[PDB]
Amino acid sequence: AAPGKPTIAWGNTKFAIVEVDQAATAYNNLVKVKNAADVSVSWNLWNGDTGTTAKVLLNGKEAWSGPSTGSSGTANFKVNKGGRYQMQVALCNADGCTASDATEIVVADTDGSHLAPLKEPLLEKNKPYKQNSGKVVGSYFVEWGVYGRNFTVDKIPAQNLTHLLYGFIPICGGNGINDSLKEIEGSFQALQRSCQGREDFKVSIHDPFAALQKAQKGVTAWDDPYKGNFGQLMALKQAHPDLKILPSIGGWTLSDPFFFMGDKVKRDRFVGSVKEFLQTWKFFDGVDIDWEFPGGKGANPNLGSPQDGETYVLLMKELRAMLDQLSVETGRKYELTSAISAGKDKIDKFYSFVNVAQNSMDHIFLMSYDFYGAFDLKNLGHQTALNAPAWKPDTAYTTVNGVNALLAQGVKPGKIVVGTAMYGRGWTGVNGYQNNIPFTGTATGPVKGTWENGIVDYRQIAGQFMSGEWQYTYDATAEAPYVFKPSTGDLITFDDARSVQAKGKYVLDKQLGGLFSWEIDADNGDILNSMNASLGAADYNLPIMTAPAYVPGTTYAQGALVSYQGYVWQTKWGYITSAPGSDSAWLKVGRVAH
Repeated sequence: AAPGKPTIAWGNTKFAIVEVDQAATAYNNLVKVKNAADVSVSWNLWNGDTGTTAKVLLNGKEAWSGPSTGSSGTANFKVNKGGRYQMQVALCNADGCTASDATEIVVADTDGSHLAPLKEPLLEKNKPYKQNSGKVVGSYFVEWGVYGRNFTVDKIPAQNLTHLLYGFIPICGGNGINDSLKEIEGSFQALQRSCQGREDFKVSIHDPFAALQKAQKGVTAWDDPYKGNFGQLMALKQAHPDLKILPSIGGWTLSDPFFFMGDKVKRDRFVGSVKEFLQTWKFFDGVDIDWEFPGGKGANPNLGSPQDGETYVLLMKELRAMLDQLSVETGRKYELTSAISAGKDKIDKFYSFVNVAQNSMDHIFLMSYDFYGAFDLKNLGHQTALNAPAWKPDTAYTTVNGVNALLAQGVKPGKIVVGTAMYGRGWTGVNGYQNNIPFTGTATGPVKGTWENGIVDYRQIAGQFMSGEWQYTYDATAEAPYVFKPSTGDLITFDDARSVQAKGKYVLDKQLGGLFSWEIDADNGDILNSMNASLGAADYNLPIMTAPAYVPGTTYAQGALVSYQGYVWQTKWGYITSAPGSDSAWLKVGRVAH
């Protein structure tokens, strides 16, 4: 008859097509891409005929066959597609095959095919919306927000986004190549660590720990290959497969290397390293280029050339060609996007190049914000307004001026995605102002910020600065709110649900492409809610315990027990710096004796 039923032996059941080293600090030592995972299974049949053939099956489909040589066996075989499989062993002879009970294996891959959907409840004021607008609704998630800002991927209101942008993927290079990074403590050094033994002008990951290694919800375990932001983004992709997740190369302090890419040798190296990046990290859907800025006047006062416009056009063409080739190899569609200045000097000269490059690009992210801020204590104004204010109708830097200038140069309007701000910029000691318009005065310094000087999370504006000592006024001509504390001259300019709605309605009239925002962590929900609504979407007992007092600033290992606000808490995973209750990493386990 058919052989007896074999029993799979206890063994490892977690495997990876792309491996990640968890202690690695350099990108070259961090990830190894394989064609398949090497899977192994052992089994026994302690009594009976062991048959002449052994088979391994994954979800019933045969993965391996070999001779059955006794009451014990091992098989090694390759799995080239990620997922969770039900593995069985079958012993066979001429009378048939007898299969084992299923043992489940996990084969990891950077598309997330091994992960359950990260489908998280909406937090704070976020409301559910149905993506029928047809427009872009995008936001930026910062790699480093998982620390002080305490904002991880599981907190993203992903269902209300069409695009999620990941800031920022860096370009390798030391002195002369990333000098701007030196203005941030430890940031330049962190990039050198990451690029050890890696060619300059290749992309890397700025913070491998935050991106891949730090335990986060749903990706907590030492032998979970992808943790941190990449792992969660992969799970998120499982939950929202139409969400476009783009890596964003550049930004304010990581833009310097673009200025060297007039050299095609360097540019080809960069473009290739990007193709490799998207091949290593399959959950990404394309690339966003945030060169601040072609021609100069970014962070670095020594960088900028008129050659840069041409260089920008070439970079976008070559990237498009790369993604086209990559689409051939993988069958997938890829998006190429860029964020461009909404208004500086000679932006009209740059916009002509945008007109040439627009057919390489799916969307243009118009950075219609940072028009004013603590970087100018003498000329105050609305940092992200739609129009000019009554008191200065000739204000150069407004959303509408940026959009008109682009259109004037022949940029198709459907490409144009208008920027909204989830932060305010602000000043202190505003004085010498007429008509109770604080913007007509001058300032003595930056407003005290949430994390850095002169910049305030919208959540803190709404939470703390809209009342009491503060006056909340909406400029219906500019379409721009501000709050003002006359006792101290504190003045903050920002976006709110009303001004966001003005932008969204404007987008609908002018047939522009949608809205995007910076940065998702700083919203309380009102901004993203208004972004969706205005673009057309519509609505949808514990045991007494004892434990040391939680100490802010302490980094806790898994299983720590702290007392905090009358309860005893427990970290569900490691590397926790947040206060208990502020995220899903703490578990309420006890009461403190009152």
